[PDB]
Amino acid sequence: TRETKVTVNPGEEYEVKVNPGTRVEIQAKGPAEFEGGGTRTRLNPGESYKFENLTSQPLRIRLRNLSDTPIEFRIREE
Repeated sequence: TRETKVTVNPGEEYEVKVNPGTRVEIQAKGPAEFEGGGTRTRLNPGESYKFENLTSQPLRIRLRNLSDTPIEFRIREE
């Protein structure tokens, strides 16, 4: 288990990698949009998005900054 932190500029995107059998969680410091697993989710400030890789293949979760200012994402990997 580990954590890191990334910053995304308005309009820009960032991918979060998850390994098979593992899961991740992203907490958004502001409005954000997520894509993965064929689904989409948007967060309010303070909220977090969870994803679990139930496949045999590596997956990636899309981050998008919906705000007018740079957004911080707290990235947790389990």
